[PDB]
Formats: sequence, structure tokens, C-alpha cells
Amino acid sequence: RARLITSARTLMAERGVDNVGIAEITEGANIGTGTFYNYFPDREQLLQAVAEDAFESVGIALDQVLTKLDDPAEVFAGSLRHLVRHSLEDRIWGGFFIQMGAAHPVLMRILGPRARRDLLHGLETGRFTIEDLDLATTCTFGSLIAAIQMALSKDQIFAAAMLRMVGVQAAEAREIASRPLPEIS
Amino acid sequence: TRARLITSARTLMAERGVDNVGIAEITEGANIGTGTFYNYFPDREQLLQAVAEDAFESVGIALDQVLTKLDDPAEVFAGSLRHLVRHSLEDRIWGGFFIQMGAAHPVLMRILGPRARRDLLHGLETGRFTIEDLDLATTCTFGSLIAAIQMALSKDQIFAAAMLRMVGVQAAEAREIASRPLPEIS
Repeated sequence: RARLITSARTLMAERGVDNVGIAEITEGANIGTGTFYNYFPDREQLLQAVAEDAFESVGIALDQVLTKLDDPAEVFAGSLRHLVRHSLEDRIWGGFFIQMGAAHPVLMRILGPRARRDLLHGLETGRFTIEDLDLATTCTFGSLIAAIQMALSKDQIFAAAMLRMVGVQAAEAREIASRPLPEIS
Repeated sequence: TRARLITSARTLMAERGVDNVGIAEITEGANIGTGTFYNYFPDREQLLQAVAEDAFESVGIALDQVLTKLDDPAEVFAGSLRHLVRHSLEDRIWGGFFIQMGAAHPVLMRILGPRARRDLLHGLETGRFTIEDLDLATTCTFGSLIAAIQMALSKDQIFAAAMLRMVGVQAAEAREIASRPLPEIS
């Protein structure tokens, strides 16, 4: 399971998140075809772990750079912008949305806590207006997907449209989502 | 014929489980076999969606005969949403399109989609809203309805407040306009 993730991850960077079969994976992991079924029941099961592991690397990366900005509205925008500006570059990431269906839950498990973290912080600050830190937190993810699938057929027009939903002044919104974006790595 | 079929399936699925409603048992309804239909319709998935779009065009056409007659646009919208939310938590057939369909969003876009563009665009001219990508606004709205109804299936005023606060309505004035008396429909 250790390598098994990072095996299929590697076989996507330049092979399509959909052209990976156990045969290659198990071999990269260094286990026999009939042993993979001892660490992952399905194949959507592995692909999902490949996803979590991916969001998590950014989930971590975000924390160590963005919540280091005093304004809540920016730490949210910033993280969001990164997530969109990410799905556009990473080949592997593109596949996680316009292809992976658990794309929503997968996000509620890796960023869900982080999302509520920031939506709550910017709330107790009076910066945001939230009447359900969960619905706000889920729509911030339903949106993130639909916004990306569309964009894969903006990393600002989007952020700007989320801060808005979190109550921010329509105008002041597009200004924050449009500020210089710190580096994620 | 592609009328009786979608009806046939609704009863079955609404009472067996969308997941176990073969192309067979469905046509037996509108009396046909299994190999007969695969021809009429391309795949079972289409028919399932034919039931989806069709199940939306119902409440849709219906929501147009009412809500649009309202004055404030942020209401017509919020109101039309609060109605879509209610309907989901109210039907074994609807709350079964979301938590089970991938088209969830895409079909919602084809049917109610435009209607949401129409009303948004308008409130956008009345000065009511502050949208920047009418597309991104109409898709995020539905991607949110699904994402929200799903949570609420494991609140309609609360979601609508958000949906307005997203299109630009005053963060505060948002909830008032949401909590107003929701008119009847179909």
C-alpha cells in the first residue's frame, strides 16, 4: 500500500489516470497481481487513495503558506485559487475531477476539515456571514468541482464568487480573489 | 412510446431501487421485452436520464407559472431554489436522482439550467445581483444544490440565503429575502 499509491500515481503523470491496470501497479509495488487485492478491494479504491494523497500534499502545502496572511478572506480565496489553478496544471489532477466521481467526498475527507477551519476563522472575525458552517463548507466544494469541470471544457472569477457566498461585499470580493498569490511550493 | 417507458421505469425504480431496474422489467411495464427496447433507446442510462430531465421539466415549467410573477428577482431565484430543495427532501424519486446519478449536475444543467440563467441575468440587469461569469454562476448554483441536498439526505432557506449571498445580494438582506412566504406550485 506504501508504494502501491505512488506506483499508480507515477503511471498517471504521463499515461492517463484511466490507463492504469493492476498488472503494472503491483509490479511497481513489487507484489504479485493476486496480492493487490489485500490492500485495496476495488480499483476505484486505489485511484481514490491516489487522490487523497494528492489533495493532502496540497492540503499541507496550503496551511504552511496561506494562513500566514492576516486576512481570513484571503486565506480562503488563496487556498481556493490554488486548488483551481492546480486542477488546471497537474495532468493527474485534471483526471480527479472530470473523471473521478468520488471527487466530492474525496475532498470532504482531505480538505473538509481545513475548509471548515478557514470558513469558521473568517466567521468569528465577522469577515464572513455563514448560517451553517457545513453547507457553506460543502457548497464551497460542490462549486470547486463544477467550476473546474467547466473550466476544463478563472482561478479568480471563482474565488471572487465564493467569498461572495460567504457574505463578503460583492465588490471587495473580486479584489481579494485578485491579489498576488503566495507560492505553494 | 418513449413516453410510456419513462413512466414504466419511474414506478419500478421509485419502488425497487433505481440500481436494480433492468431494461427488461422496464419495458415489460410499457409492455415490451428487453431486446425490443435496447433498439428504441440506446442504453438504460439514457432512459434513466430521460426520467431525470423529464422529472425536472415538471417542477421547472411549474415554477415558471408562479415564482417568475414575483417582483423582486432575488426572490424568484431564492424561491425557485428553496422549492427545488423542498422537493428533494420530499420524494423517494427525487432524493434518488442526486445520491445516485452522475448526471445529477449535467441533467440539472440542461433542464433547469437555462431557467437559472434567465432569472440570474435578469436580476443582473435590475441591479439586483453582481455576477461575473453567468456560466460559472449558473453551474456553481446547481453544483451547490446537489452538494447541499446530498448533505441534507444523510435547510432550504439557509441554502438560498447562501445562493443569494453568492450572486451578490446583501449578506444581511440575503436571509430576509429567503425566509419570505414560499408560494405554492404544480
